[PDB]
Amino acid sequence: LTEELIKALQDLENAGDATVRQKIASLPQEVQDVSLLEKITDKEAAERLSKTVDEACLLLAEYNGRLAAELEDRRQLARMLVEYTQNQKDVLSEKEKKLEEYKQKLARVTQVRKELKSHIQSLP
Amino acid sequence: LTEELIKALQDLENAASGDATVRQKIASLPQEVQDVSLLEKITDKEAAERLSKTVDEACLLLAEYNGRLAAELEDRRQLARMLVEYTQNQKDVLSEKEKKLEEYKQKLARVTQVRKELKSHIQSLP
Repeated sequence: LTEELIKALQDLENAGDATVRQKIASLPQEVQDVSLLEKITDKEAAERLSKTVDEACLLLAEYNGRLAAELEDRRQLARMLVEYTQNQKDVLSEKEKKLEEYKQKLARVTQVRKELKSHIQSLP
Repeated sequence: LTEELIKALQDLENAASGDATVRQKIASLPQEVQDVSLLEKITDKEAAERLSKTVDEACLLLAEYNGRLAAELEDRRQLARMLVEYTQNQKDVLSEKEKKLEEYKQKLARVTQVRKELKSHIQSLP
């Protein structure tokens, strides 16, 4: 459970992103603004933009998939954290109860130690 | 933050085996170290001295364990706080990332619109 929660936290940390984002950011506005198509008046220009558009579709699809998967991992971690927190609360209150019991036990043993110091004087 | 939460979880985990073992040692103490009404059964000094040695060991074991356990409760309350804080931070990060994904889905939909329209525009060209 603890081992599982650690693996999840490490994985998420290790899942580059910034590089793919920068690649997408560097796309020119002509790939996403259909009002600019009127500037295309020959097939050479159309073909240049078409290549750029194709790359953009691949980059965004790959990246959107990656991001969506990370959200899923985060929702899963969130569920694991809530469950682990509820279990720790229960363990904590159990241990609080136990510490009181052991303090009482030590006080009884101390009472025996004290009373034995006196009892031993009455013996041969 | 994540690195800190991991260190805390590992540390706390490491204590637990040592804990159960010390608790078993305390459980094996005999009734005579904790029940003063039974002292009446001690009728010579040799028996008294044997019990006195055992009682001293018990006092040391319980005192050391009670100090250990109190420190562990502190560590657990701290971990509990760290978990609540980390959970709240993950909720915030999650909603930020949800927003960003919507923006990139919208961007892809625009690019798809351009692609479609360019395929058609190309047919009108010489």
